[PDB]
Amino acid sequence: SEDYKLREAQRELDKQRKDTEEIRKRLKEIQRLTDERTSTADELIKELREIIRRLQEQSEKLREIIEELEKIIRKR
Amino acid sequence: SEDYKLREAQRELDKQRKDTEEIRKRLKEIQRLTDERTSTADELIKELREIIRRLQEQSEKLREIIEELEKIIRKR
Repeated sequence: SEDYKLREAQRELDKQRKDTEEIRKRLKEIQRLTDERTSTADELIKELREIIRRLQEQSEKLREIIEELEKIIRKR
Repeated sequence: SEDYKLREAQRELDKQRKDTEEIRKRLKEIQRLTDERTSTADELIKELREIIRRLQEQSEKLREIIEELEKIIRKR
């Protein structure tokens, strides 16, 4: 069954890789705005708080993958 | 051999669990700075930049673990 779970771990890891890269890109965008001085501090803060939330989510996804891999090792 | 490599992977997963907790703690800290609003967007962006780098590193290590478990499970 570990084969099923390992495939799941792989699929999910590929998804967070892709999701995290999108977050990085958004952060680049925010850096651009900051440098351009086109947004208010409040506006910038709002977008940064959203980045933080997205990263917390990605962190949790990795935690779950780790948990599953440990189950695999302990089972197989 | 395999039992050896399984112990290796588990040791690495233990480390990763610790790294995840650190990432989680740092994101909380960064969120708190956002609230104080005693910091610049550049400074906040720098700290988030570092979190992303750390997640990417974690991700690549998990990818490695999965590949080695692939080899074992393939055999099993």
